[PDB]
Amino acid sequence: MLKVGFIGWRGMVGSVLMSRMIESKDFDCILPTFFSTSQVGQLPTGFMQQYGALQDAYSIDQLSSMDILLSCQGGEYTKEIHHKLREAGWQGFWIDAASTLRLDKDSTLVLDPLNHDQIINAIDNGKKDFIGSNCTVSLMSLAIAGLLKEDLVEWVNSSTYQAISGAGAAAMQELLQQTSLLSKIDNRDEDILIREKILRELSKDSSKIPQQKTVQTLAYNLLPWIDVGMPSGQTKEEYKAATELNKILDTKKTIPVDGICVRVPSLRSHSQALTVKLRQKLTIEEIKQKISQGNEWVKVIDNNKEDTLKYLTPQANSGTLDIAIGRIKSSLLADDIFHCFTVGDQLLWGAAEPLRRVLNIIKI
Amino acid sequence: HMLKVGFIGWRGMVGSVLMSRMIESKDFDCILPTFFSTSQVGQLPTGFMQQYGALQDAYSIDQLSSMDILLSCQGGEYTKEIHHKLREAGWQGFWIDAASTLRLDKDSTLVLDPLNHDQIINAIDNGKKDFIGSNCTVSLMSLAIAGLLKEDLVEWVNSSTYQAISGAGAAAMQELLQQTSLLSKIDNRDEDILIREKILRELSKDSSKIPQQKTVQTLAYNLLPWIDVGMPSGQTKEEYKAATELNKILDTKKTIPVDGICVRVPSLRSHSQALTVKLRQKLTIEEIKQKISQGNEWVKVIDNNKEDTLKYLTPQANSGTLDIAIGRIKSSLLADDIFHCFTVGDQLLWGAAEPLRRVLNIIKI
Ligand code: NA
Repeated sequence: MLKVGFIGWRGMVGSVLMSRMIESKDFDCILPTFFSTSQVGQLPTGFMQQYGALQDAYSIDQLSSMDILLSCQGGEYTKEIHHKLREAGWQGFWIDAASTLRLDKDSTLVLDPLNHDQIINAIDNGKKDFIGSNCTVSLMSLAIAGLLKEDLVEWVNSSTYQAISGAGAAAMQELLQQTSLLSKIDNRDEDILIREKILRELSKDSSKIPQQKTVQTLAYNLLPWIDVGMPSGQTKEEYKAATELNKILDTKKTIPVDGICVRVPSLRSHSQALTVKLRQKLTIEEIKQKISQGNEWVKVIDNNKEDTLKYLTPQANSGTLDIAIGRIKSSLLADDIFHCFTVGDQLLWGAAEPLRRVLNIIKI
Repeated sequence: HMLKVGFIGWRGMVGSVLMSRMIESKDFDCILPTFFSTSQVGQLPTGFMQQYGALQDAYSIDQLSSMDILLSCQGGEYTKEIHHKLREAGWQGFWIDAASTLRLDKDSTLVLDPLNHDQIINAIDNGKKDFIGSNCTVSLMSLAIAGLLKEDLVEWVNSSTYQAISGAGAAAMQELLQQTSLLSKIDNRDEDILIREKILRELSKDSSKIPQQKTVQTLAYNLLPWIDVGMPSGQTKEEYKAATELNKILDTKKTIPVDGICVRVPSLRSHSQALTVKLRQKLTIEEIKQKISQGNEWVKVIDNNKEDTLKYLTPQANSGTLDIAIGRIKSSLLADDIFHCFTVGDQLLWGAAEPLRRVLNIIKI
């Protein structure tokens, strides 16, 4: 019976993964072991308790005995531990959320509705590192999967409207708190433009409104920089997109992906405006048809107001496995370009779900 | 002897921002203002308007007729009621308007004078009397990449907007502030983070707890990728406005397509825009910044690094100002001739009030 170890389970991706596993009976045929850095040797509270004591995340001996380890811990942890394990002779499967290993020749990026047949080929060829892609790539590729499978996409501009969850649980707490504080200081009786001014000036004071995590106040704001600077002009968040998509599809012919990644005051759903150039001209009805058949999670939202405002939003989509996609229209830019807008949940299809699903492929 | 100028719309947001911009610029100096209203007529308004006398009636066709120039921030319902009655009643004065009603008539001239000043003058000169402010997205975009448009270097533009609630009016903004207030009250710090998100999320959907008629759905912790009326092309009216207005402002021989999506976000007064621009010629990224940086005095380039981007290329930074901030200027993987950038500017000023104020000045001269 497979000994599977879990690192990262305490955080958001990790809880969402746990919850998705409980719901799917994914613990049934494995011997879980739960790793930690805090109450080690202690019995955790919750269901995890039935698997016994928490072992040490940094103990290399304990990690070594697992057949499969699954980390939502982060890149600082993967950089600091993964190499020690291979250096120390461990030949088990490393399933990881962090971006560190994404691009190594030994790694396979996992998004099984697009590259199942490749995950299998990798496991089969004695490959052992299976890494979740960046949330933007996962969520996009799933939305237009029915075009990508037919190799109909020449390139993709994406402009993202990214939620705070991708940044972790303290960033979200911060966002909620910024918004709380500003809501207190805001006075209904004051003139509307003066209120806006008052919030605006308050939002800038780092000693009143905590902004160390979001660097600046995110509430009533936008932040058009995610991650680290690249010499090309992109953030790291943005450069990911093209290379990962092509690694997932294992393209003969590179499909360029570009645009800008913007943090907005949403909580767990990433949204994206896509401008997609096709390899051939297609009617708009052919495009919807194909999109609608990409997988079972794609959820087409018809291009009208009532349905767009009700279903093509973070409000509507958060918590769910739906890849909503709408505003599907032809473009004035060129006869072969179309536009659409999509929304999906960062924590699930964006982080946790692909990991859970590849685990299942590895264990059976 | 002096120009008699009447003001409709002055109580609302665009209108206050206009008043403020006029005080600051001494734009009342050489005109006889008259302030029109639809409620407290005959009343002495409070504030500086006091010095120009009593409020006249917005709907009185006689009183309006005596003004040499009328300037409306009132709206399209009002322009619809009243503008035709004035022309029907013989009045040949200048109608400067914010509303979109008249934007595309052959008789109308769209105003954005850092780009089409020469044309405003030609229009006034040719006995044209209707001067209309363009949609905020067009005004703000065109100004940001003005230095490329003047050289006719732009083949097309994809814009994805992140539009603030102010463009929807003062009650919509109040609504947004209030949604956020109420949700903040129910939110509990001690509860588990994913449960809090859930609680807000479910509360946001109850129209009897969280008012959402003005924004149709809750905008707080949300976004709304539909602005305005459905078009048969697939666009919203907000989105179709872009291409036709830009081409009217530039009076192009060759249409420059503008497309993308317009999205409402929980900002208050600054519209942001991610632009993907295809050029007619390949240009280095330094040539592109250079040109952009010389489009006009308001264009403010923000160097493509984190500290500066987060501090200056944002609604927080930009709201209240005349700066057209533009940054994240980079070359693109899509094509050797495409570049990307992100811009931010204030909806109420360059987006609404400022162009109007400035064309008034061209007419009074
Ligand atoms: Na600068």
